[PDB]
Amino acid sequence: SLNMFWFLPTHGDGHYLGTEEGSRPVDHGYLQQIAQAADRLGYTGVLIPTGRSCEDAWLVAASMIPVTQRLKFLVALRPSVTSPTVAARQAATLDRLSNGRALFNLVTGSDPQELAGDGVFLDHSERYEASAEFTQVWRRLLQRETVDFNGKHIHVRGAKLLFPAIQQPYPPLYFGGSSDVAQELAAEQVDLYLTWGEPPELVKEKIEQVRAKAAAHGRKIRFGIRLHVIVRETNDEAWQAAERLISHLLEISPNLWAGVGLVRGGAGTALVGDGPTVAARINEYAALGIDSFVLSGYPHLEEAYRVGELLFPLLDVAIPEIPQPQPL
Amino acid sequence: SLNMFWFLPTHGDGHYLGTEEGSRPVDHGYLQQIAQAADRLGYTGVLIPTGRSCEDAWLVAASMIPVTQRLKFLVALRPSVTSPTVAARQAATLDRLSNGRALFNLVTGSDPQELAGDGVFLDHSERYEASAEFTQVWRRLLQRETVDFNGKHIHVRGAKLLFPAIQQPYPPLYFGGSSDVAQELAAEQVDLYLTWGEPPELVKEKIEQVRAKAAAHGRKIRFGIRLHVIVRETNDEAWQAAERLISHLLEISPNLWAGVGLVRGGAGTALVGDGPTVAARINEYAALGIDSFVLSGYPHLEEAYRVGELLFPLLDVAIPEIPQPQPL
Amino acid sequence: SLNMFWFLPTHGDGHYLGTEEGSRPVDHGYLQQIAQAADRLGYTGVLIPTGRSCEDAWLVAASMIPVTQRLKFLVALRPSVTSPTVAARQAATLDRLSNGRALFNLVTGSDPQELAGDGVFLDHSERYEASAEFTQVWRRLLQRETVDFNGKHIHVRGAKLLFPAIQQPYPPLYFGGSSDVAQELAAEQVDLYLTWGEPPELVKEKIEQVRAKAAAHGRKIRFGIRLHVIVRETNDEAWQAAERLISHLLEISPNLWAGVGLVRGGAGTALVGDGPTVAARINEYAALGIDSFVLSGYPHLEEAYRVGELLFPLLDVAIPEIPQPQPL
Amino acid sequence: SLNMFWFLPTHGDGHYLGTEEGSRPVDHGYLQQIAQAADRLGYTGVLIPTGRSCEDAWLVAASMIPVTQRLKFLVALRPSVTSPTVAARQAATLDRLSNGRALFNLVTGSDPQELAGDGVFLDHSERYEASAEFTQVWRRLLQRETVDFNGKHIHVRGAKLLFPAIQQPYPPLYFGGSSDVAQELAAEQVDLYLTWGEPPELVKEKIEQVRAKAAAHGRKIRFGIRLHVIVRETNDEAWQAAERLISHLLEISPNLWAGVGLVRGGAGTALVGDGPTVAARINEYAALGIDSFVLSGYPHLEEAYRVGELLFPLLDVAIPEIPQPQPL
Repeated sequence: SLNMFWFLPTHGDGHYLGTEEGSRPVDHGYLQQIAQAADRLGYTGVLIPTGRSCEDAWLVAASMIPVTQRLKFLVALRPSVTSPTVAARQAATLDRLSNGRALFNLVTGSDPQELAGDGVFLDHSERYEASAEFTQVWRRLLQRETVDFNGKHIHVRGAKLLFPAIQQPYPPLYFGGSSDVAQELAAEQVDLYLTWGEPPELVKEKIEQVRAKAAAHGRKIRFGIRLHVIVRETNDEAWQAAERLISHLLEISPNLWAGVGLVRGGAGTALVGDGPTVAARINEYAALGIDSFVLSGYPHLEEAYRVGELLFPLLDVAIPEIPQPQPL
Repeated sequence: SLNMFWFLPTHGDGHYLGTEEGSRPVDHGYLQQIAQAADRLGYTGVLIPTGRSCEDAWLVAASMIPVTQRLKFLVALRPSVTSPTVAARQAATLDRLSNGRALFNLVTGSDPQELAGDGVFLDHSERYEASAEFTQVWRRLLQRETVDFNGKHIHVRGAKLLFPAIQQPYPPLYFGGSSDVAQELAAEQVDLYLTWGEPPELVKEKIEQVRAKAAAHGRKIRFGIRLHVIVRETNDEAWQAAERLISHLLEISPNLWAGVGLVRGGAGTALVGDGPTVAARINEYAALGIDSFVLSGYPHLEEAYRVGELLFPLLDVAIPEIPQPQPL
Repeated sequence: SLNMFWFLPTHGDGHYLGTEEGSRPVDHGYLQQIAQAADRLGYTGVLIPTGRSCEDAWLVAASMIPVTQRLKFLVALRPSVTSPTVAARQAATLDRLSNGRALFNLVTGSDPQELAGDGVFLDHSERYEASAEFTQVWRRLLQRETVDFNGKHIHVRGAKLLFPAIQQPYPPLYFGGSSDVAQELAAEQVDLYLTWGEPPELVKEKIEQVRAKAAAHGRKIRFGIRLHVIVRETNDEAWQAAERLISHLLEISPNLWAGVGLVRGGAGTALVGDGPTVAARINEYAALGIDSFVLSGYPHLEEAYRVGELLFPLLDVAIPEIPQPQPL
Repeated sequence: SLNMFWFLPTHGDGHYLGTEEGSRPVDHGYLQQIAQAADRLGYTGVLIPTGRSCEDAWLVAASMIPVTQRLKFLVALRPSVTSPTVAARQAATLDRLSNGRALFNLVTGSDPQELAGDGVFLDHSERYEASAEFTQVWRRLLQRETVDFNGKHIHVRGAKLLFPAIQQPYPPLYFGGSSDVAQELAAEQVDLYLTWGEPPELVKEKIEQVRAKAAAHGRKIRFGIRLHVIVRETNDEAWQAAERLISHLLEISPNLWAGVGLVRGGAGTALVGDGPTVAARINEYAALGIDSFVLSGYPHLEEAYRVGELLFPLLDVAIPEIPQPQPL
């Protein structure tokens, strides 16, 4: 069964890419409209983004807690910019407050040098090694270990957590991107590798280069893929939807459009097609070892109902369950 | 009018101090019970504490957003472990998602080996040093400025917020500290000075200083007092309740009990008496020039009802109002 | 300023009229998605329908109470089938629980003889006279009057309300339809007359025949109109939307389609056009004395965001306010 | 396991009986405080009363839906003033909107001149007559049947539900009545018999009868007892609390106080004692064959916490669970 995730557009949303035409204001009330739509439709979770152009994701995720019952929140976590101890207490609180629905996604991100804006100036090599030190402590702190640590970048003493998360050993850990050295910090520490939506070929390959660097540390790793979606009644209708999405400003693979990448942000590619054809490329990707799909659409409210109504009926989607209350 | 605040006991709650007896489990559902209590009884806001013994305050606070309409959240802000930038982004996000209901509280940090846990190893001098840098950058950042600042502790380059907070010039900033270096930082940068409950005299003097040290900097500051409360219908039942509270393990001033201080839990003093009395002492404090009172009790849900039913009626309370949604 | 209402499709919803293709399941979670969309977008209220094919409207309306803050609920009330006393206690509770957001719409309805299914067999003449007796008691009970009454159809003794509604003299009363004798029960007792969306002509006339029968009792009466809406970027796009809405099975006035009436239920007509043109026919109707507009669309979630994003910016819409809490 | 229920004091609440002193205002926000209390403490359901002194139970109940996840609602059903059909539609809507959490309680009605208020003028014989007709039609209607029934009071033709309830064969039906005609109606049509708290003996006998009068009709019925509770840590504090409760205006059996009956408010008896004692008496009752206990207290929020913290631990409580959302 597949784990279908939607997305919280906390950087902004709308009907058209590249322009304020058809724009859609984003506030907690709209963000809650999407999270609840997702909770209601069967999505396992929702990816909540990171970056200084986005409302803070921990806050956004935690404010959706009393209003959803089974949706999980995939909060993007930038190692380098925060203490691993703090990050382990926040992660613990998120998991507890939501009763086991916290999920974390490690991010380091190359461009821009936004790190500077946040008092971080490590080299591409230093951030990737600090990231590795960060999540080692984090992984250890979330397992009840009192941690004394002082490597190149991270330095803590008697680091201990008074209250544990609920998921075990710790809330799952996801890692996106590709790079090269990136894949390593993952193969050695994360539970699932997130990859941009590329043609099956380039993707089958990255699954190997990843699965291998993981096996070398004798560990199993999962895969998810981040795609944009533009599904409709018919392909005719879907290509038109796609063109119009770009109309205020590419099929690099069967029903794979980089039209969405024609702008400085997002999922670069989108599965454009009718119901059975998008289902087809989706499964195809699942045949390659992808068990999770982080989809998206503009606008995200209406589009989550489309992928949920046109796609889900044609897929073996993993339907999440509301967890029972922890006994008092 | 007086601004009455309550407390979210994110560290734990119960009817007894120092033992697991009569304890009460704290979780999202019980914190919401109190938050929602506070919102309806008319408390202006609610203070949410900081420390390794506490669920993370930002998350806890953000989680009460969709479920309270007027209540404000006094959240702890830590100048050392977090970049002033992120902290500026979080403050803004919190303020926007709640539509203007965020307030911050500066916590410089103490001992023993706790800060060592978050990887911050600085001297009592250096921390108050880092705080001033920190809040100078945070305040500036929340005012749409771009920042390049390199002091003894804070190094930020090109730091700027893409999205603005709602309140101007920024979400109020509260601060405490009997320390000498502290009242200074407060008189210069903070909006409200927060002091523990103490006999009228000892507090007059603390208010005397600060109000002067502030004016010298060409500004008017505000004062609030953190008292634990134990009101009842008679003084006899009050003392009885006070005595009961400790029963499993002091009156430094007319109906001002230090009993609550026996254990390193919560505030140190507590008004203890019937209504008209506690009101009266509340009014003395008011007279000094204190417009805000951050009360608390055990257990914190039943007590919020106690202070809202026996005390509010005898006081001139500022009724918080629900902010109209921002225009779309 | 205009009072814009949306609609809660408690009989079912979807993308296409007359067929289960594109259908959309309706539950409390979806019904809450629409109510909240409406609360968030600026709609004064939402019309919640009556009939044995619909989830009970009082229940649906009351279950949206803790989740909305300013939306009003227009609950359809069929006089003949329930006691006026009960109906006055339920109306009182709805208004109190929502803090003044209850609105009631009187309905009698001709076809079908569904009344039978509910133990009601009065003649067309008997229901219209029982309706009149019903709301006379209702109007009186909601004004604190102890009521002794026994006419043809209604009979009560010592009828009194222990708790009053909040709106005064009573929650507003709306009346739909047309008929002839119908207009009378309205002109003599209701606050606003609801009329099906007909061309400006036939509508200007009904406003008179109504305004007159009201003036005869020396009272003022308001008007609202119930239309379906199909608004888009351009008229080209909107006519296509319209055709496709019917595609699984008429412009009786400029941009007025009875296509939607091509099925056994709904608003018979729909304003089909781009933004400025729908705005135009809307104002036109307002020029005639319509101060309230009950709009609708398929699906109702997505369509409420369309009318809210394409239409509202072009109209002088009355933006509702969240009412402050009744003081304790 | 025992099924513990609580009470929504829609008529009023406070710490004292018979006077406005120590009173507490009841509104949606406080009822939700208790409903939400009940949901988290593990009470199976909550009883919401009927009468002119009460906010309407259906509305009150429906309003707690989006905010509770497992708690059930015991709502009053009135056979005389409402058609059995509507009542069938409402029951179904309530059951569906809450996803299977509705339970009904039959109330036949008493004196004095109250029914006269709702336009129902029938004799003590005729009302129990109308009840049986009523619930026979309601039960049949909730089982997808079409109905034509003309008895001494209920006249229905072609009555049928377009949408089904969730629970089968229908939402449980509870009933009370010491009356002779009552235990009969109960043994034949109801799911659970509800009796006031009485000394073990007097209740054994009532249970003896009913269990027989039911089997004769070829069916197993269930029993529940409506007790007011006053548990504390010692019996002394209990009696003290019991005495305090009346202080502004009796032990018919070991720790079974009739004091709560001095005023026509709530139930007539009340268990009064420390934990292990009250548990014990709860267990006696259990033994008789009572699986459900509908408790209450003053004020009803603080008390639900009292009974859930001092009593539950000493009992074998049936932990309600959250129902998984119906498949889409």
